[PDB]
Amino acid sequence: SMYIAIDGDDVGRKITSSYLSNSEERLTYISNKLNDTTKKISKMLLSNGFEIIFQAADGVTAKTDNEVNLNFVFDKIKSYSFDEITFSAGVGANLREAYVALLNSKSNGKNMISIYKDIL
Amino acid sequence: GSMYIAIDGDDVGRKITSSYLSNSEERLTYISNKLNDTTKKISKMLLSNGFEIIFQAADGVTAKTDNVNLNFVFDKIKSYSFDEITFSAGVGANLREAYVALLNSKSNGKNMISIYKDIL
Amino acid sequence: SMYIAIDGDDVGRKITSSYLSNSEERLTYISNKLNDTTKKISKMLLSNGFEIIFQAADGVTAKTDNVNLNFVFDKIKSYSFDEITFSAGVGANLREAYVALLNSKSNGKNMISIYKDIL
Amino acid sequence: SMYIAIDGDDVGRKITSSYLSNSEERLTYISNKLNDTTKKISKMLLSNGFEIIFQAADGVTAKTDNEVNLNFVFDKIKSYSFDITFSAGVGANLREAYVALLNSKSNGKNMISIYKDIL
Ligand SMILES: Nc1ncnc2c1ncn2[C@@H]1O[C@H](COP(=O)(O)CP(=O)(O)OP(=O)(O)O)[C@@H](O)[C@H]1O
Ligand SMILES: [Mg+2]
Ligand SMILES: [Mg+2]
Ligand SMILES: [Mg+2]
Ligand SMILES: [Mg+2]
Ligand SMILES: [Mg+2]
Ligand SMILES: [Mg+2]
Ligand SMILES: [Mg+2]
Ligand SMILES: [Mg+2]
Repeated sequence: SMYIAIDGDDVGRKITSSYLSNSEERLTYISNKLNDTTKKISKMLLSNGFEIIFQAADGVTAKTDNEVNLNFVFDKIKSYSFDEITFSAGVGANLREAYVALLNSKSNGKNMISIYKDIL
Repeated sequence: GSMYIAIDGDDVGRKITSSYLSNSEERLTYISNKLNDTTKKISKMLLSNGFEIIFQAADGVTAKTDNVNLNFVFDKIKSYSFDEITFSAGVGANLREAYVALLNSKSNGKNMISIYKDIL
Repeated sequence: SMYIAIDGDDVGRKITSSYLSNSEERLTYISNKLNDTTKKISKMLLSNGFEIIFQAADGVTAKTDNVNLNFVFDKIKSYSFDEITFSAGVGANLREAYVALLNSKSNGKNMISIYKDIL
Repeated sequence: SMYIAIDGDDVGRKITSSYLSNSEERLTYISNKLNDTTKKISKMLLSNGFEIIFQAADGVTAKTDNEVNLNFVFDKIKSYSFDITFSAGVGANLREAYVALLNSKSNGKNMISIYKDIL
């Protein structure tokens, strides 16, 4: 079993910027683009034998017992970024390891994938 | 004029992180689904009271109206609370004021609604 | 061999409240009291055979090769002031203690967690 | 009367990286180098007639009733960056300086914002 956790990089900053500048359009644009992006990632993971566990905000968590090419999967994730919003990912044997792996990515540059085993 | 309101869930990530660290896919997918259902009921209620939805993603909902009883709208929002998840609200004459009012509600306890003109 | 990661609960919220309300006195007190509390936490840990690895902000991270974890955290609970409490995480290395801290943060507040107990 | 709120940019990311990699050295270096940076920011604000209101964690908040050259003040803050930058907000009260700091934090950081210029 493989668990992967994906989350947008520094998304709250762009949302806070829209509020402070009183820009309904950019705030609405961001919200729509995020929802559309999380849909693409979720349907991409489904096409590669993943089971969607979580799909809300700017993150998507899925699992799978089939063989997967993380290089191809995360390559697709990076291809879904818009403006300067990237996505980080963490892989592990369970939910905890995937979450801890995601923390490692978002704390070492973001826009990257971290495999829990490679953190030890 | 146009009044704005920013609604956001209280300590939403803490329940989510707890699900990851405990390897509870049940509690995780539940929070994800119930969050999407709750924000849809919040916007639906807002549309029914003369509001225009500006943002409806993650655990928050932002809207504006040119027409409103805040105790009514906030009680409706607080009636949609599920499990240990409450909602805070911020109101102002623009997005910036509504945002700072939301920050006010989340810093002085939670499950409350603040009006920007009342913080000055 | 044993790492402990202590951190204050919801400190940024009480600081933000002082800003939005223009409460200089409360903000200064939070700064003073926070620095004194972390100092108290370190000396208490130094008295119990701990080596301080980290003492700044709203937390203290230390390790020990020798302890009364229950008594240690009980004084940590007592060091709370105003609306600010403290959580802690214990593990065999820095990663485990940190993950244990996040476990305490995500499961309430003013609680201590042991990494081997969350597995 | 002027208020200025200063806070380090993306400090927890380097602290989290230290925990997850079991690097007591990096965690110690970060904690020490930051405390030396805030005190350096504080001494610089003192020399310019500021009254320190808050000095804890990665933040430094002060006020002053004298005219100030913010460009020089902030350029000095940028000179204190190591490896880690600092953004700041200015205003006539704590609330305005805080909102100004939020503006700098969500518009690229490593910058200074004045409340009256954001409106
Ligand atoms: N000079 C400095 N030295 C050591 N740590 C510093 C520091 N400056 C900032 N830190 C960081 O300051 C932050 C303190 O607040 P945080 O713990 O992050 C959120 P909080 O509101 O205080 O409570 P929470 O952790 O329960 O959410 C820490 O993340 C710490 O990494
Ligand atoms: Mg994100
Ligand atoms: Mg997210
Ligand atoms: Mg929320
Ligand atoms: Mg939110
Ligand atoms: Mg804290
Ligand atoms: Mg802390
Ligand atoms: Mg900071
Ligand atoms: Mg800070």
